[PDB]
Amino acid sequence: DEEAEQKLFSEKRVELLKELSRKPDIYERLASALAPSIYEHEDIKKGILLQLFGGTRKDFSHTGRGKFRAEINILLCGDPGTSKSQLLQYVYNLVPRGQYTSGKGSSAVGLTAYVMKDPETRQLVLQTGALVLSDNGICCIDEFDKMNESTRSVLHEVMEQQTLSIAKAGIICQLNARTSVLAAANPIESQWNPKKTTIENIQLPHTLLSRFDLIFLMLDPQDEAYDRRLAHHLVALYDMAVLKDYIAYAHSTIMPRLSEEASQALIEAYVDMRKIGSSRGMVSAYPRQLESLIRLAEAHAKVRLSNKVEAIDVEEAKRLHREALKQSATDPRTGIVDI
DNA sequence: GCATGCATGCGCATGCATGCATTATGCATGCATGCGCATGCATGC
Repeated sequence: DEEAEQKLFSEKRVELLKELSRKPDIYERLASALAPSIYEHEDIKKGILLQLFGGTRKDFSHTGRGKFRAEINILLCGDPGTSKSQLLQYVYNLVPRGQYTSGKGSSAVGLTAYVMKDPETRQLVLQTGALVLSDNGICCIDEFDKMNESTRSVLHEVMEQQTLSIAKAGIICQLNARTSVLAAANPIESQWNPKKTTIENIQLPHTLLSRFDLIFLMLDPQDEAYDRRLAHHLVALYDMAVLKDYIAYAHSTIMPRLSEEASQALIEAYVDMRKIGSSRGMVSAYPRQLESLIRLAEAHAKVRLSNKVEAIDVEEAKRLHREALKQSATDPRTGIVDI
């Protein structure tokens, strides 16, 4: 509501933020300022920040293609003994229009919309569910494995078309569900067994997996430095307004666009990804990953307060995509992660 | 003693306060049950 009005009278703050944006490390600083009480996992926080900024909402109605998903969906797969749940809680508590669902607790009709009748008046034909209330917001799904196929059928259309179609007795309608999904998942054995491959560990259909922009495979390296740092931080546990204003300004004042250099970099990244993901055992690549790269590049361009996407943004997006899946350490011909 | 006056007396009409006779039809509410819906339990393979 406030973004659609010219209430940025604070020219002092505008100048301060525009000067901050020109500093080189501000990106990392934002990743540092997103969560003070959270650990060394900077890549996860960077991904969440890029999710917050979001891609450009282009208009393609004249093309006839339909709506194009401009938002970011992220998945975190790992053992229960990690901090993904705390990240979901923080994102729920930080962003307005946030919703949180957990496992089998929700049903297919609980999402989207359901038929009702008023207890005070005669009728109220339809009532919105969890996903529609999350329109233009964030939905955090936990225990994604336990969800039945009936709800995943709904998620299939929600995650791509940004719309819902409901056809029941005397009720035919289309609704907008422009949400962004943060999903959490566990290994089938509740352990990341290294003998089994990544796909066998996750056990999800490839159609559902392909739509996630970023996948974070949380793994335990058992490094001594990690143990010391985490122990010291956790025992020692015993400007937000500036960040808010900067995020709002960037989110409401700049439209990213890219030149031919970014185009060719994206095409090269796509063919390289297809070459790498061809081998069985690892998660294969699909054309939607190209669009995911485009969205991440546009978000990174928004971070720098730039209307022009540079090759730096595309390279950073490629770096994040490569590092999230741990494809560097993973054995390309056996599908087993190594250290 | 007879002639006259006359206060008493009786029967049928109207006027006026009380009293007497008359009298089914239309609309609303709770019990029984169909029809659409979502959850949930049980049963295979």
